[PDB]
Amino acid sequence: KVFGRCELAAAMKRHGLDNYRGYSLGNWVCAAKFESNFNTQATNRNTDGSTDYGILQINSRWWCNDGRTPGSRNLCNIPCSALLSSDITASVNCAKKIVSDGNGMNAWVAWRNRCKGTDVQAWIRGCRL
Repeated sequence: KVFGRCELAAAMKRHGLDNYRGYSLGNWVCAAKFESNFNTQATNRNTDGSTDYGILQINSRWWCNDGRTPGSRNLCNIPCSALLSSDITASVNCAKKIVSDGNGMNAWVAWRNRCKGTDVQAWIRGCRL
């Protein structure tokens, strides 16, 4: 599924991401825009044997199990295929876990490169929440 901006914002709000560990909702929407273009099915297959999965491009070395990645930790305790669902809950639950496991949003390169220091409130402006 390819989400709309405001639709994704509302779904993320319902799942408790606004102000999760001090990150406002617009940060999360921005991260999804630049990681995946809002596409729940996005994959990126890396040359190191890992793959980034879903709307938040969560990587298979530390976070989910795809069976094919060396050094797998599976810290979200999920198959990576769960991150490719139209429902965002598994991605949100794992994203929370990433921050809880002592990462900031710096875990997402696209956030650090394309959202950090920008007006992220723009990404929820005009939306019904």
